[PDB]
Amino acid sequence: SDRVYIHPFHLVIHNESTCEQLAKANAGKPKDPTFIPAPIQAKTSPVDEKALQDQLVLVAAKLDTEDKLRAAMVGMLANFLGFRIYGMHSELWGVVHGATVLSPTAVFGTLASLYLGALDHTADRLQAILGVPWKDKNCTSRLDAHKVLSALQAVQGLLVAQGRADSQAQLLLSTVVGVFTAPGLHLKQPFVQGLALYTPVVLPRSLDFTELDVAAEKIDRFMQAVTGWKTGCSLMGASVDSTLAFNTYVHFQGKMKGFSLLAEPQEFWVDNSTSVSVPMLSGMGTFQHWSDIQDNFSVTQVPFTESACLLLIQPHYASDLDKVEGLTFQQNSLNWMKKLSPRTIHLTMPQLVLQGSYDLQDLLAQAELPAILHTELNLQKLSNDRIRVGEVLNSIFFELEADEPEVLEVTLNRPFLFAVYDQSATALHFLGRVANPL
Repeated sequence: SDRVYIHPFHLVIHNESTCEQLAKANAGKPKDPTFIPAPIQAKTSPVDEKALQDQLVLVAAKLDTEDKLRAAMVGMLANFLGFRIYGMHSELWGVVHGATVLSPTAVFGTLASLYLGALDHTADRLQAILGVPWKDKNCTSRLDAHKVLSALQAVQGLLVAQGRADSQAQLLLSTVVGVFTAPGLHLKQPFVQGLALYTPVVLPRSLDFTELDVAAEKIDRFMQAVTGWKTGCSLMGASVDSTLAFNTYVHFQGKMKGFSLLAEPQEFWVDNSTSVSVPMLSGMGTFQHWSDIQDNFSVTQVPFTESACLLLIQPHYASDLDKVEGLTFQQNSLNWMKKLSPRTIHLTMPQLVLQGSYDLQDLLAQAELPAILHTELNLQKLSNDRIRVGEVLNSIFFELEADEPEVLEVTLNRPFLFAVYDQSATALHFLGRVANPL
């Protein structure tokens, strides 16, 4: 049958036949096997990043044509959630931790993973927050987490692809989900298998939250040891009386062929008066670029196998970004910006190597007000014992690199906007602003 009214997102929701299996397991007779995670003092081996991406490309390879549409679908949901989140109205950067850049796909995922640990009401709220509407309070109408999570795994493999390239594409996307519970918090098994679908690197490990100072310093010492990249602090703004700490950690590598790091700095102006000593990346090549004269716009790119594309949004005047940048989180327009007009361009931009943390509960509020919904009792499917979340953090480590008759000298001397986007998963993995490198 076909009942895809209300919303067109028919792939991410539950099916009756899939719910018939859930109906069998719905009985109370099978009790789930909980487990306490070990302390972080335990010697945990670091993440083999090669081994990770080689597994993600396999996931992308061994993937149905139906799954590709699902990956595209969950991509758009992540897009719309990111544009929804701009309902803060230029307060997104107000969450001032590290460089101003957020990951719509990571946000969606971290939010979708909390959905696993959610009963009625709480799951029924996150359902909406994620973006998929519902009706009737039925099983058929409810969002499927296991599908959404493994679909969102796919979108990562779709980004780091190099299908026609074959050789090392040079772009990397690591995503390690820390789930730090309190001492004696027996977190459930099937939830953790759900997280496994979203990312292979799922690291649940216990911690003493009564001492926030001691927890925060050790939580950084653990992750930076396990991951191998400096994250912009951790456990910031977490309460003393807390237990759970669901922190997603992402790392983006983005090598651009036909580029080189300069020993001599060109310097930049964060504003007309002030100047900053900063590195650069010169670029020679015929890319696609077209400037909208209606709202005064201009955007160039430096594709990663077309599939993935780094779009650099340049404000034509560069006087008022907040107004122009608003049109870079504007619903269907940012995606439909796709004239594909090629031109000879001399690309010139600062060398980007910055961290960035942001708590989802601070990132989302009022319109969705999850901060309240998070400290609400209803979780269960994750929480055996009492859960009171201190922070649900998304930390990114965005990194750009180089591999050695007429033109357009496109320099980014003043602040600009950017966003990496995947065509194959119709999903923008990152969006951010650059005031100054520091």
